[PDB]
Amino acid sequence: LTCDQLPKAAINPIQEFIDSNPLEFEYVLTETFECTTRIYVQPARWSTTKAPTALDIKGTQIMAYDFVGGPENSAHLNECHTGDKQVWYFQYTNLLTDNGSSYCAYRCNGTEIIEYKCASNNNGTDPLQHQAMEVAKTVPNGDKIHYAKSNCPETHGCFAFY
Amino acid sequence: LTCDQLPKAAINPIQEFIDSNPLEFEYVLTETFECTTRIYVQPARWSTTKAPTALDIKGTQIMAYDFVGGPENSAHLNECHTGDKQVWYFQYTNLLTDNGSSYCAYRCNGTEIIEYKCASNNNGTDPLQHQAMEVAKTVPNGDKIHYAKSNCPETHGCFAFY
Ligand SMILES: *[C@@H]1O[C@H](CO[C@@H]2O[C@@H](C)[C@@H](O)[C@@H](O)[C@@H]2O)[C@@H](O)[C@H](O)[C@H]1NC(C)=O
Ligand SMILES: *[C@@H]1O[C@H](CO[C@@H]2O[C@@H](C)[C@@H](O)[C@@H](O)[C@@H]2O)[C@@H](O)[C@H](O)[C@H]1NC(C)=O
Ligand SMILES: *[C@@H]1O[C@H](CO)[C@@H](O)[C@H](O)[C@H]1NC(C)=O
Ligand SMILES: *[C@@H]1O[C@H](CO)[C@@H](O)[C@H](O)[C@H]1NC(C)=O
Ligand SMILES: [C-]#N
Ligand SMILES: [C-]#N
Repeated sequence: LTCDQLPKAAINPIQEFIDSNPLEFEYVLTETFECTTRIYVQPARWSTTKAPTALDIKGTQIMAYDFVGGPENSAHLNECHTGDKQVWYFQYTNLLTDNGSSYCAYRCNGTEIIEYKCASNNNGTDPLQHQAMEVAKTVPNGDKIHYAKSNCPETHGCFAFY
Repeated sequence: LTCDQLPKAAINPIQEFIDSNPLEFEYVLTETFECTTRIYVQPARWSTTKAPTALDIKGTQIMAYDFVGGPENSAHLNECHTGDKQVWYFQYTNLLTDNGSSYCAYRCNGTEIIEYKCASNNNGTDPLQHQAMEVAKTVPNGDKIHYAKSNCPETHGCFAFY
């Protein structure tokens, strides 16, 4: 299995992601998205793209990406502080169930997987998430994939922020 | 007029704030909330307070506050990185109109105003907002109140983030 042969699942309507807020990452590839919370935001009333935005929040640091749909269930991200573009797909989504929401998304460079984001609001308890992670580990560079929450700072009275 | 005599308006249901996302600050007191975007978030499925959260985002920095209602239309904030508490009120809200949403909120220390946050998603065009700002300037230390967007960094293809 190479990264380009991973499933490219249908991307749910943006409101379903917004209604899943807040999410935490369960499995990631680089260290970047360890101990990170994800927030989806509707487009600004003044946005001329009318692209919604994904926010990745790690303590007091944040990265934001406006994004639009592309071909074959792709998401095309624009990192808001640099203008750099990324192309993302979903392995699966399972949003707004009785046990909350989960998904796994990935970014490829050809046959190699370069980033991986398994997110949930149910502490990783959707069987689909462990299962999708075991599959993504099998593609080239998927050996980097690991648990995102082994060493997170202690809270000071909030739950998705620190 | 002293800060303690400012109106303490009724706080809209949290979903109305969430449906106003994203907001930008129009007038502020300290420099802290210049060029800042505000995002409201529903409580985490795993939160035991079930407090929603306000996020203030200024470039790649973020401060988060879980908050609950208190007496007399107060909001009681818990800053998520420190645990420090703040008590906030609203001068007015005017959310989810045909011209979008606005509000002005403030924090007092007795008769003195110590922070001020006028927010909107309509570029400050609600007549109530200019009007409320002119009133808050009249309370002690309200002379610090100023336009929040005179010198913000340039965008890189997003609209509420930079
Ligand atoms: C959340 O889950 C933690 C342990 O469950 C882990 O599940 C997978 C993802 C592995 O990374 C492995 O570490 C564990 O089997 C708990 O330690 C933690 O207390 C749980 N939190 C709540 C709120 O239940
Ligand atoms: C947004 O508004 C800007 C100027 O309007 C300002 O209104 C008050 C709040 C004062 O601070 C004063 O600077 C101005 O009267 C415009 O420069 C800007 O282009 C406007 N943006 C859009 C998208 O219309
Ligand atoms: C895939 O490989 C690396 C990723 O940084 C780079 O050399 C190359 O530009 C990428 N491919 C394309 C078509 O951009
Ligand atoms: C109001 O004034 C300052 C704010 O930092 C401080 O000395 C004092 O603790 C504040 N009042 C109360 C009751 O905390
Ligand atoms: C991108 N979801
Ligand atoms: C606090 N709104």
